[PDB]
Order: sequence, then C-alpha cells, then structure tokens
Amino acid sequence: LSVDTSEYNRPLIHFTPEKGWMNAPNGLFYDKTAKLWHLYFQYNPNATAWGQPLYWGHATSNDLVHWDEHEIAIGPEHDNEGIFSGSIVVDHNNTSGFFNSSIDPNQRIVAIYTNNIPDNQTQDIAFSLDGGYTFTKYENNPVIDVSSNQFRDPKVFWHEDSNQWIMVVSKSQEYKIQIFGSANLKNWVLNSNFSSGYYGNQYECPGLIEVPIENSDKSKWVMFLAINPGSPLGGSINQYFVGDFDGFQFVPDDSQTRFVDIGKDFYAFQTFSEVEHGVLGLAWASNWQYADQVPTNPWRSSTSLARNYTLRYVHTNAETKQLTLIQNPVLPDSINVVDKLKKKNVKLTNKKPIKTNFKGSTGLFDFNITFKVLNLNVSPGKTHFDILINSQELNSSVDSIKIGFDSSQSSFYIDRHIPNVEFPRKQFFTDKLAAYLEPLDYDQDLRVFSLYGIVDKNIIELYFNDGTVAMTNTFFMGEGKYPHDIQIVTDTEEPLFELESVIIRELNK
Amino acid sequence: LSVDTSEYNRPLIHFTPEKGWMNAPNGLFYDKTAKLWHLYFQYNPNATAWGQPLYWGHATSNDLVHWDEHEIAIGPEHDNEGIFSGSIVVDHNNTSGFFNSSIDPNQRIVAIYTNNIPDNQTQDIAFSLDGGYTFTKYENNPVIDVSSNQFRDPKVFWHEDSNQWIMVVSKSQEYKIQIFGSANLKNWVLNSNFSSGYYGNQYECPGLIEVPIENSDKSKWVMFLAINPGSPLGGSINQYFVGDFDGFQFVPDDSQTRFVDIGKDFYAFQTFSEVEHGVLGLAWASNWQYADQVPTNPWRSSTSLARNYTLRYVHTNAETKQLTLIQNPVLPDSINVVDKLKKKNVKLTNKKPIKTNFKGSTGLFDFNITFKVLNLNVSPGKTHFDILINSQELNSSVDSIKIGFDSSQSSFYIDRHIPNVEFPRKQFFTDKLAAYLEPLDYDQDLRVFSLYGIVDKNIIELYFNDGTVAMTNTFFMGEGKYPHDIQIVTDTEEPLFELESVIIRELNK
Ligand SMILES: *[C@@H]1O[C@H](CO)[C@@H](O)[C@H](O)[C@H]1NC(C)=O
Ligand SMILES: *[C@@H]1O[C@H](CO)[C@@H](O)[C@H](O)[C@H]1NC(C)=O
Ligand SMILES: *[C@@H]1O[C@H](CO)[C@@H](O)[C@H](O)[C@H]1NC(C)=O
Ligand SMILES: *[C@@H]1O[C@H](CO)[C@@H](O)[C@H](O)[C@H]1NC(C)=O
Ligand SMILES: *[C@@H]1O[C@H](CO)[C@@H](O)[C@H](O)[C@H]1NC(C)=O
Ligand SMILES: *[C@@H]1O[C@H](CO)[C@@H](O)[C@H](O)[C@H]1NC(C)=O
Ligand SMILES: *[C@@H]1O[C@H](CO)[C@@H](O)[C@H](O)[C@H]1NC(C)=O
Ligand SMILES: *[C@@H]1O[C@H](CO)[C@@H](O)[C@H](O)[C@H]1NC(C)=O
Repeated sequence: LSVDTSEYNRPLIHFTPEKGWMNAPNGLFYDKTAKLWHLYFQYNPNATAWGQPLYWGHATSNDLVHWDEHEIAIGPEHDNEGIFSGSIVVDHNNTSGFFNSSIDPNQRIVAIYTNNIPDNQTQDIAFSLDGGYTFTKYENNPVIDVSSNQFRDPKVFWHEDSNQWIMVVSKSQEYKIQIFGSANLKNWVLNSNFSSGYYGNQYECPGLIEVPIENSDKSKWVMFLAINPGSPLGGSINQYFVGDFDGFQFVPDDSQTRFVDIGKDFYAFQTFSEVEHGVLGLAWASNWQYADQVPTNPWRSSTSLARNYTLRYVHTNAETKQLTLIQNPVLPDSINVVDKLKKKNVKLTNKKPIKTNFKGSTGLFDFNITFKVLNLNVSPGKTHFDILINSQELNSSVDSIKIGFDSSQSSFYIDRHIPNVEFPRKQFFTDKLAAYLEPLDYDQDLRVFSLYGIVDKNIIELYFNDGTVAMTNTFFMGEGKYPHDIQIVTDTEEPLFELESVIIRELNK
Repeated sequence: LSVDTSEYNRPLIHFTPEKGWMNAPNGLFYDKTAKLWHLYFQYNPNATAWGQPLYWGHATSNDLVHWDEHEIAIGPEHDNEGIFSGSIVVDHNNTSGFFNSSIDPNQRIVAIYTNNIPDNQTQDIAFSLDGGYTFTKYENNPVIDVSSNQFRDPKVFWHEDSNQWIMVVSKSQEYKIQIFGSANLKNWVLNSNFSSGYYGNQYECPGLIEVPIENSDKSKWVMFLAINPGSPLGGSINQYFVGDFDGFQFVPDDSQTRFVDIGKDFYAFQTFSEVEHGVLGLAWASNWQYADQVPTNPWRSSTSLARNYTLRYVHTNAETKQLTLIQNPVLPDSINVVDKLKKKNVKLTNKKPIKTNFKGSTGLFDFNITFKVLNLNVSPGKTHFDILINSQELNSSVDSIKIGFDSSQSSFYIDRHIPNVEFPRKQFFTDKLAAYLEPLDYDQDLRVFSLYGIVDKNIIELYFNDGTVAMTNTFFMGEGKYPHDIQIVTDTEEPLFELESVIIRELNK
C-alpha cells in the first residue's frame, strides 16, 4: 500500500482498478439511454492477486478511453465463494419478468454469470433497477446446474432468427463449448456441444457473434474460445472459428486453428452487448503464467483497448486468400495529441534514422507506418529495420523494447527483454515473438506492408497490415522508467526500406 | 573452409554432413539384407546455405547413431534445378518392372521425389540396382504432374488392405494433403484431399502411417504435416492428426490441432520404411527462420535422433484423457557411458545441489529424472527447480542453458539464452519455451513427473513424462565452449522437490 508505481507503470487509457486485482472483463454492454459503455471485471479488492471472495468490479465510459470506477456491482454470498465471469444483456421486452413499466427498456439490465462455490459452478442471474450499479440476485438461482465443478463463463445474446436467448458456456475440462437456449433467461435447454481447435488444458470464456465481412452485405458467425493453461505460446491464449449458426448448432467453414491475438498477453476476450454497427470487444491484457507477479502496485492488470472486429479475405500465401479475423483499435477524437512526427517517402538508411524530438512524454505513444521493400542485395544480418521505444535515462541507462521487420523472413517481431528487471515466474515471460505476413500490397513488384502500434506505459498493442494480425504484450521497464521517445533505425548503408508514411504521436487523456 | 567449429559445435551422434548444407531428411529406409539404415537428405555441397543445384546426400548406419557418409545419390539435370524431398520404398515383388531376378527382393529400392525446376514441381521416380548408392531415373518421368509450382514432398508406402501404393504429397499453397494410389509407382490416381489443423503459410512434408497403441492390439492412423513459415512458435513446426485410413481417405477422430514437438527446431519429419515392430522416424533439427545463419562451419544442420512413435491415453487435464502421440529416443547399447551420476530419493534444497563431477567431457550427456512435488508452502519466486548445462570456463566466463520445472504452473521450460553470441536473424531465435503437463502419476496425493533429456554439443532433446511431449532446440555457446558439466539446483530452503531417481551420464561414440 505504500509503494505506488502508477507514475511510470500505470496505463493512461487502458482501464485499471485503482487498487487490487483484476482479471477477465465481464458484463460488457452499452447503455443507449445513458450513452455509457459498461465494463465489469473479475475483481479482488483485498490483494493484488487472484482470490476469493471474488467480485464484479464496475466502471463506465462515454468514449472507451476515459473510465469512472464505481462501487462493486455483485458479490458472493460467502468468503468461500466468487462471482465468476459473465455477460450482460438488455431484456427490452421484459421476457424475464423482472422489470416495471417504469424501467426504461434500454436499461432492463440482466447479468448472467457463473457462481463459484466449493465443488460447484452454476449459471445464475441478477437484475439491476438503477442503470447497472446495484443488482438483485434471482430468487430461484441457479438457472443452470449440471452438477459440475468445471462449468463457467456464459456469454448470452438474443438470437432473432430462432427467437430465443442463446448462451455459450464452457464445460471446461470436457473441451466442449455448450450452447443453450431460453425464452426466459431462467429456464434453459441444451441444444449442442462444440469441440475443435487447440485444446489446451481447458476451454474457457466462449463467445459467439455475427461479424461483418468488409465491403459487403454478408457476415459470418465467429465462435471465440479461450484456453489456459496449454497455449502453444505458453499459458493463456484466445482462439476463433468462422462459420454459421442457426440458433442451435455452430458449423465452422473449415477445421483450421487460428488465434485472435498472437502476443503473450490477450485473454478472456468478450464482446460488448447493444452495439449497433459492428462488433466491439476487449480482453484482459496479461497471461496467467505471470499476471500476479508483474511489478505494479497498488493494482495489477489492465484490459486491452476496445477493438473493432471485421472479416477480410487476405493472402496467407502467394496463391491463396482466407477469410480472416481483422481487428483495429478504438481510439476516439477525445484523445489529445500533444505532439507528432509526420514524414512521407523516407528512404531509411543507417545514416538517416527517424528520431522523435518532443519536449516531454506522457508515456503514451502511437506509431503508424506503411512501408515498401526495395530491390537491394544486402548482407543477411541487415535485412531488417527496427522501432525502438526508449525510456528516459535513469541509473545512467536507457531501457528499451524493440519492434521490427525482417524482409528475408517477411516477418514482424518484438523483443521486450529488459535488463535488470526481475519478478517471480519470469521463466515464462517470453521476450521474442514474431508474426509472418504476406504483403499488404504490391507496388509494381515491390512488397508493401503496414504496421500500427500503441504503447501505454506498460502495454504495447501491435496491429500488422491494417489489422490482419494483432499482437499484445505487456512490458516492465526498470523502477521509474517509462517510454520517453521513439526511433526508427536500420543497419543498411543504401535503402532496403522506403517508408511511404510515418506518423508518431505523443498522446494524453 | 578455414574455420572448423566441430571441436565444440559438431554433434557426436546426430548426423551431419562433413561439409555443406543439409535440410530435410529423405528416403529413410532399412535394408534388411545389408542390415543398414539409410538416411538421405536435401543437400547443397557447394555452400553452408540452401541453394540449387540441390542433391540427395546419403549416409548409412547399422545402429542409428554411427553414420558413414557416401557419394551423392541423386542429382538434378541442370544447375537451375533440384532433387527436392522424397521417400523410398522397397518394391519386393517388382510391381514397377525395374528389377531383375538377381536383385535381392529386400534391395529393390525405388526413390520417389519432387523434381524442382523453374515454374514446375513434379513427382518423379528412380531405382537403384546396387543397394541404394546409385540411381537410374525413370525413362518416363514425371510420374505425376499437375502443372503446379507448389506440389512437393511425397511419402509413399504399401497399403496391404487396399492393395496399392499410397502417396501423400502436399499441394502446398492450397493447404491440402493429397492422397494418391498406384499399382505401379508409375501411374497414379488421386483418391482424396485432406485439410485441417494449423495452416501457417504452406503445407509441406506430409506423412501417413499406422502407429501402435501402447499395451494393446490396436492402432490408429496418424497423419503428419509440416508447416513453414507461420508456426505459432515462429517459423517451422510439425503437427499431427489421429484417425483412420482405408486406402482412400483419412478421417481424423476429432478436429484438434497438436504439434509433434513444441521446441523451435524439429521440422520435415519423416518415418523409415521397412521397420518391423513399431514406427521410427527423425526430423531436420533446425528452424527455417535462422537455420542458414547459426555459427557452424564447414557444415550447417543435423538431424534429430531417431525416435520411436507410439500412442497413449494421457491426462490433458484432471478430468480428461486423450489418445496422444508419444515419442522416445532410439539410443542403442553401442553407446559408451564414460561416467555417470546416479542418485535415489534426493530431497532437493538450495544447500544440497546435485553437481556432476566427471574427469572430462565429450560434450554429449543425458539426464533422466523422476520427481515428486511435496506439500510445502514456499514463496512464489522459488516454486521451481533448474537443470544447468555449463560449458568450461573460457573468456573467464561459463556459458549455460537452463531446463526447469515450476510447480505453481505445472510446466517445464527451457532458456537457451547465451550472452555475447550473435548471428543474423537471431530476432527469431526464441530463448524461452515452456510445456504444460499434467502429472505423470500420483503418489498418495503428491504429483509425480518425469523428464529425460539429451545434449549433443549444439542440440538438446527433451522428453517429458515418458515422451508425452517432446521439445527440441539447438543452442550456440561461445567460440570454443561446449557442455562440460551438469547441475540440478533450487532456491527453496526446505524440500519442495523430491527426486525419486536421478541419472546423469557422459556419453561417447
Ligand atoms: C475483501 O473485501 C471486502 C469488500 O471490500 C471486505 O468486506 C473484506 O473485509 C475483504 N476481505 C475479506 C477476507 O473479506
Ligand atoms: C453435450 O455434452 C454433455 C456432456 O457434458 C452431454 O451430457 C450431452 O448429452 C451432450 N449433448 C449433445 C447434444 O451432444
Ligand atoms: C466499428 O468499426 C466499424 C467498421 O465496420 C464501424 O462501422 C463503426 O463505426 C466502428 N465503431 C467504432 C467505435 O469505431
Ligand atoms: C496509420 O496510418 C494512416 C494515417 O492516417 C491511416 O490510414 C491509418 O488509419 C493509421 N492507423 C490507425 C489505426 O490510426
Ligand atoms: C541384373 O542387372 C544387373 C545390373 O546392371 C546386371 O549386372 C546383372 O547381370 C543382371 N542380372 C540378371 C540376372 O540379369
Ligand atoms: C483434391 O484437391 C484437388 C486440388 O485442389 C482438387 O482439384 C480435387 O478436386 C480434390 N479432390 C477432391 C475429391 O476434393
Ligand atoms: C521401437 O520401439 C518399440 C516400442 O515397443 C519396440 O517394439 C521396437 O522394438 C523399438 N525399436 C527400436 C529400434 O527401438
Ligand atoms: C530413463 O529412465 C526410465 C525410468 O527409470 C527408464 O525406463 C528408461 O529406459 C530411461 N529412458 C531413456 C530414454 O534412456
């Protein structure tokens, strides 16, 4: 309680609780009357570690970057217990019977969540009569009990075409996504089981939603699935499947495995209810392997930014395109640009590096680059360029993380290694991660790629080729240090890389 | 040609060419008459890098650890071209018409391989009349041409039940494994396409074989598949599927994705033909991201050890078992044990570390541990133990790689980071890799696990829980340095880990 790392460590525009522990985001919805985005979260107010009693924390936002934290929304009946993950729906037509005439239809808020008690996980419901700040648990909870220890994380949505509420929920250790239906929110029927992809140890946090295909009238149903432990990257990861849904079973178009975000730190993704126009969601931005040991205090964990989800046909090799999940960050105009560097058609060479030259630093930056690979035979050790994110100098040292692209491998990479920062379970804190991408485009016969990145004091979110792939990782600079400036460098004497466009901004609340 | 790193860098019992570049192993077969294992391989004699003309190199062995290199077996028609990957079968009954009355049935050797020419990849055959040392290409090559640029890596086998030769080959960029049948080895018919798992950039090096289930009469068909680039670990990786095969189509038992080896350096896996009793195979032990840049000379690349493949029902979580691919290394008794450390029931503590104390070092070691996790509440930074593989001291420093287990994560890990060793494309040389495993067993209520590891100068092969998962990685110690001794250490004051059995051996040719 006496050490506060916020000054250098606490994100400006990623949500964090003032104190205590946060994991999975819950009950994501938009209130159309109040015009407020609601974020709830797995919350332990009593320590910077997971533990019971576990609650739903609650915060609101009008723009998905500025958050007001509120009083705890739901709590367990005993210290022995926890209100585990869930989702919220708006029961406009009072199908649940909970709501007065005088409750605004857009605020008829129902939470559906896992109630965790010793040897039992059930699905329970509660309703809010005050706009989502307090709740009354349903008299006849549980609404679903299958006598299981491992039965959690409901995502519920109204399905017009089959005229019912749909729940996807994990039967975690059976590796099944279970699909239930209800008229009621109270009485549920099991319609199907879905099993596929990368099983790890466990299925968690399913989601199922209609995602729009870019430049078209058409859509596909996407099933989201979280697994932890046992990610091939180590620990926790989120995956997806593309297909069709009739209200009863989900049928994927193929049987391939794909991850939502191939950084180490993007887990328990959930989408917002009541979004008109598109699909928005966010995740918990850490990894279960080390999330409770990173050096922040008096809180641990942030969410990712909210992101916009679409589908796009992209080349995965030279011959073949696949319909692929695209995501791009939600950043409203209510963000102040303190300063920016903006350049066009720069021929990058080791004698001409790009260097930010701002007066100060908030620790929040973004960078936005479109680049072209030239025809130049260069030595193997130099077929790359690198973006450096440097702290201020402190113990007469600068800390930095590196983001680059190698043209011989057609792959982006990050290196988040920081010397002299140690914490428990760092054996699992992978430093070097890569992503292979086909060109965004061809200009004549030269390969074009794009990269957008945003750095917020302890988290970096990278989006390659207009969101073709996303990679999210936290990073921990030494005590007192935070991002101060940005450089783009290369070791080539002539130009291998031409940056058609470079924009680097310092940003603030 | 003047620098030779062999002294510290060249494996003793993993095959390497004397000079030049090697990638994928080819034409693996056992000659029953000669009693010789044959290894062919993608070979460039003219540089320590991939390039055309590309040949099949050739080596033989009576025990799968001692290799005799021979003259190039197959070469391209022009410098423009390459004999890409392939397999060998023994046509005992002369179905191909190539073989005399006086050619021993067990030596009726036919190679089936991809002929790579500009804008064209076809499948071609050649036969050997002198036991596999020289070949005559078939008069009417190609045997299969589908007018494709991306059509390569045939694995062929006799399928008794449908009375035909089967070929699995990759239609690389279409992400299809294509299954062809022949009476002939000359005239082929397409029977099915198979598409699943982790797509990556490209399908390569398929395999299809009947694998025995442990302690039973039963078996399953396993389909192997290599992808590169685009492994979720970065670069190249091998995956598999378990199911059934009728000679015409492969039908997996589920749609899950699983990798054969979750280290960075295990690619283009092939099995040996003419193995009676079980399934044996090996891979190329590097990763395409950096294989051509690692600091060895005058050669680059080794194969993995030959491994024995079985299927076993293992716990993937506390509730659920899955039928899972098991592998264990083939190490004959023709291996000399120079010295060994052997201990039983050791309560590991930071005051009582295990330390090898041998007179010298060949650079080749193995370690074999069964251990039990005790009930001891210890601080989070200490819930692990570590195996250290140390070089001799040189520039007044010891280089080392680390292999460990953390009990809070139930996961093994490696850290192959070595200071002051640099080479091109090391951004992709991932240092930290993990593997989550359920307990091998329970002793009362205490968790039991096992680990076998083998280190051979520049390559480490780890096998967790009697081969439940395998992890293969190269490593590059500083100039002159190689493994000299081994330690097992922990930071706990009391004992969290009891090692029921520990055997560390120094080994030699
Ligand atoms: C946990 O937090 C709750 C609410 O802030 C508080 O009532 C309680 O005392 C804390 N600790 C325990 C063990 O309940
Ligand atoms: C789905 O899974 C559960 C196992 O938990 C089983 O009880 C149920 O019968 C299955 N339903 C269908 C439709 O397969
Ligand atoms: C979501 O992205 C989509 C593009 O399909 C757009 O319709 C919508 O306005 C976006 N919402 C936000 C908050 O950016
Ligand atoms: C990065 O580059 C340009 C700058 O206007 C733009 O097309 C693109 O939207 C930028 N990306 C983001 C996410 O702001
Ligand atoms: C079989 O062919 C070989 C190889 O050229 C030849 O030497 C041999 O004499 C032939 N044997 C018979 C029986 O024709
Ligand atoms: C096998 O896939 C090939 C290559 O695309 C295709 O032409 C052929 O029609 C496929 N056959 C079947 C039965 O799917
Ligand atoms: C391969 O391992 C299997 C496992 O039972 C065994 O039957 C066979 O004899 C082994 N062969 C070798 C060379 O280890
Ligand atoms: C290591 O020890 C096990 C169990 O004691 C033994 O059965 C096995 O043969 C050894 N394994 C290897 C790969 O040498």
